[PDB]
Amino acid sequence: GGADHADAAHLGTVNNALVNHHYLEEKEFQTVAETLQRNLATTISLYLKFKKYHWDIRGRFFRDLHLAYDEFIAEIFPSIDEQAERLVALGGSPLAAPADLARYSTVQVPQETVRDARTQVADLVQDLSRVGKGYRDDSQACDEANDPVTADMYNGYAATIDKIRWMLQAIMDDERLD
Amino acid sequence: GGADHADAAHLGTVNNALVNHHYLEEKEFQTVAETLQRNLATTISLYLKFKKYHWDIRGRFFRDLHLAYDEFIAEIFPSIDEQAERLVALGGSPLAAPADLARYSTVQVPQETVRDARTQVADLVQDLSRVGKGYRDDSQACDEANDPVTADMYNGYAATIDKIRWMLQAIMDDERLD
Amino acid sequence: GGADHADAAHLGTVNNALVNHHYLEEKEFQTVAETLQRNLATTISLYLKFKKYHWDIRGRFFRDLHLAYDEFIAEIFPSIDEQAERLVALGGSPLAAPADLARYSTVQVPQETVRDARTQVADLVQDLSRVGKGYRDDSQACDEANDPVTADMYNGYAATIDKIRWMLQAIMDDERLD
Amino acid sequence: GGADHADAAHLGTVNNALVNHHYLEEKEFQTVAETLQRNLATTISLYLKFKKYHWDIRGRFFRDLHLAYDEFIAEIFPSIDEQAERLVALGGSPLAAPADLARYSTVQVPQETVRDARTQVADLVQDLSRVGKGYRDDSQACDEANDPVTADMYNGYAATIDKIRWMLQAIMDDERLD
Amino acid sequence: GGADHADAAHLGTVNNALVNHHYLEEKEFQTVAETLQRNLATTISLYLKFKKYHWDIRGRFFRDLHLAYDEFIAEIFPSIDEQAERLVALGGSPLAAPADLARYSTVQVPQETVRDARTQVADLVQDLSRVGKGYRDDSQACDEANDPVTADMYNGYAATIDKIRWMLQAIMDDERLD
Amino acid sequence: GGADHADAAHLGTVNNALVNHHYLEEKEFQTVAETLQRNLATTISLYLKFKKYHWDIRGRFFRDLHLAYDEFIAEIFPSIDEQAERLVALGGSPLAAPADLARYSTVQVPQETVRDARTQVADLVQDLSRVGKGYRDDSQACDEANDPVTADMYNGYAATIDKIRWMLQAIMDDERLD
Amino acid sequence: GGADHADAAHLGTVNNALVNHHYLEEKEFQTVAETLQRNLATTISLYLKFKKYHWDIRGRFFRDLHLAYDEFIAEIFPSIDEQAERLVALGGSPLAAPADLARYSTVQVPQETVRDARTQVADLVQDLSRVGKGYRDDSQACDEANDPVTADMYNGYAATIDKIRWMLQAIMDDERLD
Amino acid sequence: GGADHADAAHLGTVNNALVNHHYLEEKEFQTVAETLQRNLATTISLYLKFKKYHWDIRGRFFRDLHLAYDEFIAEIFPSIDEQAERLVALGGSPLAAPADLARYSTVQVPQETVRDARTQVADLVQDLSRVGKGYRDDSQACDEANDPVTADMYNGYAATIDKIRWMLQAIMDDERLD
Amino acid sequence: GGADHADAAHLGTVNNALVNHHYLEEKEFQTVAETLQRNLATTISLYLKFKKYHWDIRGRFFRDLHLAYDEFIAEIFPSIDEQAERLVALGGSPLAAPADLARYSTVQVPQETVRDARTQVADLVQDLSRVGKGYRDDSQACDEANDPVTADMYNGYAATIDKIRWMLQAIMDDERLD
Amino acid sequence: GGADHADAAHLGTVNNALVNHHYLEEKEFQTVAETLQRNLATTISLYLKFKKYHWDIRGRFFRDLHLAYDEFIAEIFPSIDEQAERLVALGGSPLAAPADLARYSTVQVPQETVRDARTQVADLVQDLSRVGKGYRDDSQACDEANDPVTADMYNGYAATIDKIRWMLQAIMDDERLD
Amino acid sequence: GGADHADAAHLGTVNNALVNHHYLEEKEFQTVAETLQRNLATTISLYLKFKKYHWDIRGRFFRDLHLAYDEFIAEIFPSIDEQAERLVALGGSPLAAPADLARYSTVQVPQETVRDARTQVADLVQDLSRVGKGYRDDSQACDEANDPVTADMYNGYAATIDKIRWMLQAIMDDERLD
Ligand SMILES: [Fe+3]
Ligand SMILES: [Fe+3]
Ligand SMILES: [Fe+3]
Ligand SMILES: [Zn+2]
Ligand SMILES: [Zn+2]
Ligand SMILES: [Zn+2]
Ligand SMILES: [Zn+2]
Ligand SMILES: [Zn+2]
Ligand SMILES: [Zn+2]
Ligand SMILES: [Zn+2]
Ligand SMILES: [Zn+2]
Ligand SMILES: [Zn+2]
Ligand SMILES: [Zn+2]
Ligand SMILES: [Zn+2]
Repeated sequence: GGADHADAAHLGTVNNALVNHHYLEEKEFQTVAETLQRNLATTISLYLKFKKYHWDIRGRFFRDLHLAYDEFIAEIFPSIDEQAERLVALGGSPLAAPADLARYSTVQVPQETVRDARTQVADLVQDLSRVGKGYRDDSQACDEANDPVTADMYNGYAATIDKIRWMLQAIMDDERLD
Repeated sequence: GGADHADAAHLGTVNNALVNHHYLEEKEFQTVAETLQRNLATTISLYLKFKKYHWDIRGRFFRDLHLAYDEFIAEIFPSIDEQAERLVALGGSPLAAPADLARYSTVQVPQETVRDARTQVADLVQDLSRVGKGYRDDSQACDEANDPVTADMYNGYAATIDKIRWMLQAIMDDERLD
Repeated sequence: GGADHADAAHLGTVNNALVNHHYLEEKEFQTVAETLQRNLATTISLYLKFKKYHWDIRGRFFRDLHLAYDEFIAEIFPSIDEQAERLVALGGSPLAAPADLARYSTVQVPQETVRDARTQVADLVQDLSRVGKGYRDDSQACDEANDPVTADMYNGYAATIDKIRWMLQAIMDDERLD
Repeated sequence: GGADHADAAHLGTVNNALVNHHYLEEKEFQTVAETLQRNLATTISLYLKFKKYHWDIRGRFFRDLHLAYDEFIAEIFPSIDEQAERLVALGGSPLAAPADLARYSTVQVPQETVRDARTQVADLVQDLSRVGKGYRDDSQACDEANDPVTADMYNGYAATIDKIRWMLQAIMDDERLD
Repeated sequence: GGADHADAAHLGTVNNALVNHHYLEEKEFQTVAETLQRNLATTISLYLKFKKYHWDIRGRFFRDLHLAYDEFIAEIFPSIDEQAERLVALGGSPLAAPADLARYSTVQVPQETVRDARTQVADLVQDLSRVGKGYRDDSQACDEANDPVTADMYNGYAATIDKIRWMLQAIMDDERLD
Repeated sequence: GGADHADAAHLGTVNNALVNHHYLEEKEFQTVAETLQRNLATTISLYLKFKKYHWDIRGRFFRDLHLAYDEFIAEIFPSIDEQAERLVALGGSPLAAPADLARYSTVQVPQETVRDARTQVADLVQDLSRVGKGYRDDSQACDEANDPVTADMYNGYAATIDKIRWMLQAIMDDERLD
Repeated sequence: GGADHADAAHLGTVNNALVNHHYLEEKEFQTVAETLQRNLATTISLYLKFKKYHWDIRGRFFRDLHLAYDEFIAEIFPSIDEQAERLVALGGSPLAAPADLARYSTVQVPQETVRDARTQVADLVQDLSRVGKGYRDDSQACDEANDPVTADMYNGYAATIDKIRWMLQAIMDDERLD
Repeated sequence: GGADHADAAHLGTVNNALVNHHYLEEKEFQTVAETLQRNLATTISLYLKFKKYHWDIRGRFFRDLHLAYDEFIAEIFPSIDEQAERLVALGGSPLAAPADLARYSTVQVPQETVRDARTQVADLVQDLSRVGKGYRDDSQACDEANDPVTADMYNGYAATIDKIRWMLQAIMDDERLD
Repeated sequence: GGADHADAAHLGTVNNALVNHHYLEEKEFQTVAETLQRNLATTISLYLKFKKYHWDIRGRFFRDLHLAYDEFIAEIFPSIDEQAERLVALGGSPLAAPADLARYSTVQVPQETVRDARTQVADLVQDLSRVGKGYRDDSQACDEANDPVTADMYNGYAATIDKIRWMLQAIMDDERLD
Repeated sequence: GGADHADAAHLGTVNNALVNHHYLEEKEFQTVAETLQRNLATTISLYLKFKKYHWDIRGRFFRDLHLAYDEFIAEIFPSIDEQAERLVALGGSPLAAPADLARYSTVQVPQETVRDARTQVADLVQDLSRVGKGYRDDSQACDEANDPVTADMYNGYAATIDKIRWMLQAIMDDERLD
Repeated sequence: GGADHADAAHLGTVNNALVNHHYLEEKEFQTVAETLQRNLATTISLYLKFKKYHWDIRGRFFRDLHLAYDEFIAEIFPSIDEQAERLVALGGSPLAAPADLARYSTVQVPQETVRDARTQVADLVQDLSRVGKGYRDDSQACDEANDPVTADMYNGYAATIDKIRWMLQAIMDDERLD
């Protein structure tokens, strides 16, 4: 299935003899675990991206954005452990190495210094549009895979992402922001 | 659709060029937004009604009810901002002016001084029966409209309302309460 | 007198036989109670207005104003219960239904979506100028009516309103704010 | 003057050579100090009375009143030290011995066991009517004696007493309370 | 002895070779341990009974009793772990399975729905009379068995139980409570 | 017996039909209740005395003693309610009126202004010597009367009083303190 | 008027077009603003003076005074921002540069090292006598100028200053303090 | 008597003229004070020993024991000041110098590095067996010497020590712990 | 030396006989003390300047800067007492009178009302550049003078100042800020 | 220089005209910035590695290590922002994208599932040995480059890393850990 | 080397095979470890000495010194664990047995009862002069031994000790203190 990279129930290793997918069938785990690993990688990447833009912003919107990004991080950060632990509970092993983040995240972290407010905000709004829709879609997929438990987690994460999206989109809805 | 009064995505105004309904189709937004504006108006109206009855109660059940209403307010109050912000996140604009509260709320706030414990409690129980069922129904409607995120909010609000309903209904289940 | 709408000491109802105006003469109560009901309605209306403008603001001053309005609400909100309870203590019954808010408030809550920073701020500054002067005048009136106790409440509320006024007026004292 | 019992500025004792009435003339101190000693004695007596009624109440309103009296004590208790220290600051010496409490308080503490809810509440409402009016009157007297500072203290204490009065009066406004 | 059911020092099992009765002689342990197991079972049963009556109460004393029972639980709950751990420290093994609770508790948890305030309160007062006297008697027994340490625990638990008893007995000392 | 003034179990009044002495025999209650009423009156009197000396101290030890007395009050104050409630739980009714404090307290509250550090401290040390020994003796008496529960309370109060005694006695063990 | 140095409503500068005196007439602002600027300068100067004496005190009263001065600072410090912001709210601009502090304060900060307890305390008592009377007088002046709001602030500040005065005056009322 | 080393009531020194044994006879003080000085020295020594074993433990039980010892220290540490102050209150002077700790403690602090889990735990269990029995015995001795107050302290300390003993003894009741 | 104005070890005054420079040689103290007095004066002046600019800012960056300055004050304020107390510990006496602040500070507090954001920020950035470099240089000087202790303090203060500098410099790095 | 990848002072971009290296010469910045970017990347990588090992550990040391890793994260996590912000303050731009973490970190985050306690711990101890020595060396380098401020940060981070190293090394110093 | 007594890296024992001196050469460890063991012993001894003097002080400076010593303990106490753990992290084993404290501490704990304020304070000032200089010297030695990390710890401890020294020295700089 589509989550082999995150599946730990079939490993040829020590201290692994009991690992299983609990109440999920194999294909159901594959569906759910693909979502959890992707969203975990995406969340960690949003932390890193919000931090890089918070460190790099300059100009007259510095206080607006520097502080906002830290508030947004505070909202999303607890979901890192929550998503990873859910995956573990279902018989997965979460990936968090840089190369794995890059492969599985739907959000790319900047390698350049972006000083420009509009450039940062527009980039983040595009990211959050994708991530929020992703959580809505992934909630429905999990529920269909007989995992209402993970879906419930995603419903809350989507609400948070959708809120952050609104705020950022509002800031940039302004022709005076160059 | 049935939420035109709450829809902000089509306004002929400034700083509005980016407003949209995110991952909802137009008709889905109409369904969800009608619920959010109604429930927002209802919640604010329940705050005002619990306060007016808390200010006006007299007689030997004063402490019982004066204090209970404040506890109930504390439970429901955070949902005002939550519901309004959800609507905003979906491309709506929440109405909160007195005339709009009166139009869209399913709960009417008293204009008279009601001293009588039974009169207050029976009125509130009828309100909470409607509001709790409303949140259950609205959760199902939102889920059907591809908005499990708003539905999830409503599932928690219904639990709270249903709890308050029980307590009030219990108090008045007594022939010695005139 | 001018506070009949707020006077509960003469009602033909149950559990009301002890209600009186304490140490105030009837005309003194009328003077004081007119102020308390008006200011209560105005305070609740300022809550609703600050919230609607906080929900509706867009553009590059979003963080400035969205956050400021919530801070201002936090400052004024406790006075809702304080003013209502003072009225009750003096033998009044506070009005809080939407229709009563609309009738007695000196502040109107918007029915339209106002995205524009300057429009919001200028409107609020005009409101706060009236409300702050209102509390100063009402303090003097209460003291003259032999109610230094209510006057003392109003002296603190005026200080808060006058502070908020300054901040908002400062933000808009700028030709670069369109 | 009428506060000789509370005046410490003229004592024939040690460590007293600097004691004076600060910015008050002698007659102004006499006016203000009579109020402070009386209200101090009254406040301490209300603590003791609320406690004795809280310890002695029985019957089906036990929770209502037992808990309410403790809440009321919490509201009034800080004024004991505040009133005493104000008197000291003005060159007085506060009296707090039992015999002095009995002489100067406007509230009498019960010597009998009063089990009856109505008896307790009616007694307390009569006390609080007198004490609240007393603080209003004493505020005006202090202001007239060029002590707006003490008056300001009294304005807050009156508000608290008047609130407690309302609540107790409301509880007993009920023919079903025997 | 009379505590064989609670004695763990003589078991034919693993990881038990060091278990002993510390400074108590065997017969002293038997005396003390009979008290600890009984009181543990009784305490857990009072938790369950206070909860069932808190869940089941209806009528006009709902707030009085619903809230009081939770307060009483908060007072007694810490003694569950304390009593169990004391038993363990003395070389016992506490019983907490339903069948063991039923056997050793001096308090029976209702199997029926008791809506009636008086029925609940009278039942609880009879229980608390027995339990409070039980702790006084058990304190004396422990002290006589050279265990002043356990006695000291019981002296505090008795004070708490005796307080709760007073409050409940006071509420029902009223012919108007049917 | 010697506690008739504190005994509420035999009153000809309402809402008193259930009052009893719990697990104490009548003579045991008389012994214990005499101690509780006396110590309650003494504790309240120590509050009032520490406050009067804290308000009245002058000279170069002002900070030492002004602050110490407040710390000592904080230590003893909770025992007021504890002792009163214990008496109530045993079928007594605590006396707290000024005349009753004066009659039953072993500590007299000053009616004069005592500016002198040594005079205050020496007076308090004599009081605390009596009160601490009183609690030790009263603990033994309660234990002998089959009330180890009240004795346990007194053991803690004695420790506190004995600590305060030490500190005050240490301060005055100095020929340079005039 | 007498507050031209503090008046910002007539400046020839940017971002100042809206500045006004709110509900005060020009002469009323002049009266009130002279008081606010003077008291602001005085408060800041008392902070600096309490700190310099706290840093410089030596000898056997070190703990008494070192700690007391910090407590007194904690009491007065919040009034710095409060007084400055009140002035701003009324259309003033507060002065806080060293030269302005020196000009407008009624309290002088020492330039020498004062080790001597009595010298420090006597100096501070003279300062606090002036400052406390100043706040009483300034409260009356503000009320007469139709600014009960500022007067109310001053009534609280006077109470605090008068308390600190008492404590310091008490410490030095002692011939054994050299 | 057997506590001459801890007795301060007979010293030929300054500032000692008031020191006495309060309500204890000389021989009673000797009995009680021998216990307090010994237990003080023992408690301080247990702090030092738990710390040295917490600093020195190595191997696979590092987290178990490193963290447990700190928890145990937190439980016993407050008794250092409590025991010392009790001794002072009774006219003793507590010894805390290294040589005095070594002489009077019943627990020896290691001078060697003990890496081995079993060696540490077995040593501590032997210590805690002695110390817990010591507090039980010392409680009985104090009560017999007419000091129920100190006995009460010891009853609580014994419970704590006996709890720690259980936990440590449980950890080592295992043949797989080498 | 260059710190005679801050040196208290050679004064002809009372209570000064023990004052010395601890482990510093005279010339080392002179070096270190010149830095401490200068930095103390500078820190206090930055408090006053941040406050004056926070009180005086107007225009559309009001929230950005008004709030930022208060945050910056919170970061630097604790160093006032720390630097003064370090000087005292080394045998100095800190100067804090207005005239001394003006003489020794490297930062000048405005005497005019500066409404303009850019003017304020550019002024502060120049100040913070000097102050941050000053702390780095002063750390090296203190370490060379055998005072690594003061140097360590300065290393932390420099980090804070350098952070504030960055933020302010970022805000003004914008041609749209006039 | 060796920090070109982290240097932001020479960028051809917007809102960058003021960026500089503060009090550091160019070569000094290069030295310091190479350390800050490397240590930032290493710290973030240690977060990710501690989390992956905390998510993946299985077997009988699960609680030991799962909980320890979270404690270690809590200790190191604040240094992420601190190190990044220091770099920014010096005219750098921190890199945090996955590819940049991988390039500049001295710690590699696992891509495989490591269940084995010893494998995890030995890997981490090797990492922490390098990182702790790295901070010591980097502190010396920064001090030599005239940046005692950054060195001071590193001195604290080294202490933390060295502590964590000890604990982990202790756990694995055991032949019974396979 | 001079720290053999504190060196654990060469022991012939279990669970010690990995112990080493991290990034320090053997002679560097010897230098640093001699300081850590000495300062650990000294810190623990200052705890014990401050406590013994706090328990033993009598006379009119009782409150001054009793409370001050506890404040000073609170400042120094955390350094006990910090210094011990640093030693452990470097491959040492801290000594804390009484005999080891006595051998390695630079501060002697009294074996006699010292009632006299001046005697206590003068003794402590001599101790703190030595200990503060010791930390300054030891910081320099550690830095020279390539351990800036330990030096940094010592720089903070010296500041604390030097502060306490000042306060105590100030108290005794007074001929009226006998
Ligand atoms: Fe009730
Ligand atoms: Fe902004
Ligand atoms: Fe003193
Ligand atoms: Zn699988
Ligand atoms: Zn639409
Ligand atoms: Zn009327
Ligand atoms: Zn007089
Ligand atoms: Zn057995
Ligand atoms: Zn009786
Ligand atoms: Zn003007
Ligand atoms: Zn003796
Ligand atoms: Zn010098
Ligand atoms: Zn560069
Ligand atoms: Zn070695």
